[PDB]
Amino acid sequence: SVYDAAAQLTADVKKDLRDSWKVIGSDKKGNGVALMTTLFADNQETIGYFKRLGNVSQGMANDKLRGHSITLMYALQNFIDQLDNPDDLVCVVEKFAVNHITRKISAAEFGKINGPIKKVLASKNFGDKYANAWAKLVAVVQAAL
Amino acid sequence: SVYDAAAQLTADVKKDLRDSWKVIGSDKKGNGVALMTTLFADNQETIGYFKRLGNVSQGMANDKLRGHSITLMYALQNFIDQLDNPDDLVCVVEKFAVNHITRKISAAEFGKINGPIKKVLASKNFGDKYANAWAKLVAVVQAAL
Ligand code: HEM
Ligand code: HEM
Repeated sequence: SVYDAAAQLTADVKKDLRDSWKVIGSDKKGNGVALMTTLFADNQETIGYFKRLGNVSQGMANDKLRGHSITLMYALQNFIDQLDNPDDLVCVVEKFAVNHITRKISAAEFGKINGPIKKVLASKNFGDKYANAWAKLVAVVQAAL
Repeated sequence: SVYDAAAQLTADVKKDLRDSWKVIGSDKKGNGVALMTTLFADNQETIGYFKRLGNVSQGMANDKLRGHSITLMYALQNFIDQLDNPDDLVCVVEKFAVNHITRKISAAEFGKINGPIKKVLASKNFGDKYANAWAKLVAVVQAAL
């Protein structure tokens, strides 16, 4: 359940999320686009969900992809900002889940973002310990799907 | 169309938006809920689009309303962050409008948020000068609806 999953965000997981987000969230456009391109590269099967975006291979030059990527980074910002209060984090995660549920994105499909996060982190000198902290946060969202 | 409306965001307008946001955006949950409850109070007919939120009369105590209210504030954060780059502003505004168009929210209906914005700014002592600035940002969104 979402409440049980939120409980897995221990003190050090919260800290590692904050420390890494201080860097990653610094360049929402570049890292947001990097994330999406990585997902599309590593999991081509997911492109079908993004038909509205047009030619995703254009990367930064695709205005729709750019607008989506930037926006995705503000949902992450939201989640980091709610870490202090589990009640607030859970209501924001359930709110975020509505549209994803409507699109038929299952927990397993959503979990495909972990690879792309790990790669983006690694590109900023954040290793496994950080990739695992983020996988925990992503697991809160999966619990809601 | 959106580019033209973005052209009204002059340097003075942008400055007033950033200064007021510095205060309003510092309590996303408090101000986001005050926005929503003011909208419902002043334009009861807008509740029609929020059946999913349930008992909106509970205000902050309603988890779904709280969830939606905090999230709303990240859309404004996004917009404020893109003020210096019209190309990014426009792509984030068009991305934002997609679900609103789907919900059949017209520019006229979207404009009902202006009163609530003006009352929230005034509660923090931001006068007409500031409400006009905000009305110009809402107009960019209206141009995309
Ligand atoms: C870190 C994980 C993710 C975050 C933070 C995220 C965030 C967002 C946000 C903020 C929106 C815009 C509001 C909305 O319409 O719900 C959105 C839209 C969307 N999301 Fe997610 N997303 C993530 C992962 C995914 C994954 C893995 C998929 C599919 C496999 C997906 C599918 C979609 C689609 C198809 C849209 C609409 C795109 C458009 O047409 O503009 N998302 N996402
Ligand atoms: C400054 C103005 C506004 C901002 C920044 C804002 C922002 C947002 C955001 C970020 C979402 C979540 C993502 C999505 O589903 O699109 C959302 C959802 C929604 N918005 Fe807007 N919104 C604004 C005004 C309005 C107005 C005036 C209406 C209708 C009169 C409206 C109707 C909706 C509805 C019905 C939802 C989905 C609610 C739910 O079931 O969770 N929005 N809005």
